[PDB]
Amino acid sequence: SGFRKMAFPSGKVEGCMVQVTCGTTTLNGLWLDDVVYCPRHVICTSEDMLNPNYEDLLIRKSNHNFLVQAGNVQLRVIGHSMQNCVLKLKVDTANPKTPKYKFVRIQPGQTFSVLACYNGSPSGVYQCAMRPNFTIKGSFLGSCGSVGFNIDYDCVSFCYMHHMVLPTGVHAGTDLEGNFYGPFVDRQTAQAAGTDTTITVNVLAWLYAAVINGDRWFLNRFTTTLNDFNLVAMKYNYEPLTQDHVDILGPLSAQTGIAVLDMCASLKELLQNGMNGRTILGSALLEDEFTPFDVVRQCS
Amino acid sequence: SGFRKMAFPSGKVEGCMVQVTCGTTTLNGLWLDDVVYCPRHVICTSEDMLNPNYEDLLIRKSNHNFLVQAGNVQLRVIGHSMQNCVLKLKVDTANPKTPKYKFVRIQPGQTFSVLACYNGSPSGVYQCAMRPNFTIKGSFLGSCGSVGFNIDYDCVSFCYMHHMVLPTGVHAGTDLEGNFYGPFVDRQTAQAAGTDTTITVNVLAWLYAAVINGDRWFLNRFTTTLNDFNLVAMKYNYEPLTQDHVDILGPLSAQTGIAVLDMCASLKELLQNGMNGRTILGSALLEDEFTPFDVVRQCS
Repeated sequence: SGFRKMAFPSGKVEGCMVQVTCGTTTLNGLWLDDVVYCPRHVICTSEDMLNPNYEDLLIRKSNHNFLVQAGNVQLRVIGHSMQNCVLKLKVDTANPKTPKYKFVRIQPGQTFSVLACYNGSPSGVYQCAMRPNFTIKGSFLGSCGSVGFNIDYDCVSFCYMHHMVLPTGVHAGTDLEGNFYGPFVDRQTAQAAGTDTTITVNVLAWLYAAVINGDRWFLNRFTTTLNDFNLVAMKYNYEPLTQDHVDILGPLSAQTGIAVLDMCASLKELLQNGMNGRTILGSALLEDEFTPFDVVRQCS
Repeated sequence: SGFRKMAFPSGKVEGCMVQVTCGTTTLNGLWLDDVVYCPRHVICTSEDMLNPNYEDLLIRKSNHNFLVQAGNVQLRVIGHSMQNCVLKLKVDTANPKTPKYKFVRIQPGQTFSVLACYNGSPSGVYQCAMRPNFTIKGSFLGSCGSVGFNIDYDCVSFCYMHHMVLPTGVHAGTDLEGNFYGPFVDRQTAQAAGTDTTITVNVLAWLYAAVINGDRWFLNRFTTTLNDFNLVAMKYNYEPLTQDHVDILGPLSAQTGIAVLDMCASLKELLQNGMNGRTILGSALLEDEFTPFDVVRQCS
């Protein structure tokens, strides 16, 4: 019963969050095995950030310039190297709380949980989605280095590490191999994120979640084709719906008895008519940060 | 930057969730020290639930009738007693992952994090609020026994344990001492929850959060009195605002430079006029599940 935005249990990730200080800058790091991962811009001064040469800046840095703290333990750095935009600090102690993990690079429209931290200490956890323009709308104050993750069986799939807030207020980051999501760079300049679109397959999954929970007023009598729907969808800044998206929604269609293209026709009428002051699952707008897998996971 | 509904890190609570089975019924339990806490209706059959006599039903139960599982460990029950509506199962092993904890009974309008579990295994975590009518709108499927909690410094304050879904779809539970929140009983009958109201002090805190994050269009030029505001508030099913509520909002007023009664005047106009198709922090309705402490915690 009920449907809320749910984050994964954060226990396995809390045991990996450490503090990393370089000069006056203090941000968060991820301590897996004997390596601490953190954004490489921790080595930059505020003046360096305008046009940094990270290769030259890192060469000037010494191992003792990085102060790593794990709760009350001071971790000695015995080596440091640069992995794209992620600084890797080799430490003399392996994390005894290291979970089974992997590094994944997710797709636009996929969701994950963020363990927001400050000074290496966990503050809270929340669920968000990678926007189609590779930004994320989160809660980031000293929050740099906080990671995004999913949990599959007993394995923690790390997929995101926060790096910066754009002047537009949106957030940008990298995967755990240091590659930025989107066209962004770790440099203090004006950076334009692309036109953001609505994750169509996520809206349809959220509409199925409403039907599963008894909220059905928006269902109509029609069907449509993928092509006819996408013509209406492109006018309202919705991502085009693919046959892969229809196949992904299959299980929800089976549980509800509502064909995917039938639900697409209901969404098509919702876009052209609006809600007329009505709500769906307690929301007055269409929610697009629940993937079809998220709905299946919570409803099962 | 940004403002999302955030839950506490769930690590300390995950190490306490166990499975409790009695007959065909399997729900969740809380393993603190050498005691496992779970709803007492686990001992009821579906026919017993219509009109249960828990004292007589518990007397017929034996220690070996309770199957407690902690991951892969079978916990032997060496004793059982009834604490109001909470069954306390004394086990032969103390939980080595027992955190520093306390049992608190919260007030209507306060928030907490729920670690939703199924068969003693954590599924997800989310933030919710105790409605003024002592119900909660959550995500509960086998979810009975999942607990709500806050974190203060290093201490886990357990405040809620889920017991049942009302036929109205709302959820009801108890504190960790077994006392129900509200007029509800652990008995399968039609139970009316009171008329629910909007947590006024939470809306005002959420409006301050919008001002802190640059969303200011709703601010007007007026002020009001507590009495004049409450006359308008009672017409729209908002809880009356007290002087204690005004004192609680003090810090947010100091950070924003907007007096509490000035913000009350802005909310008064929002209730009478609506939003006129506008959004506040990305929402088309007024959010009331952020306490003033929640806003202070996330924004600081």
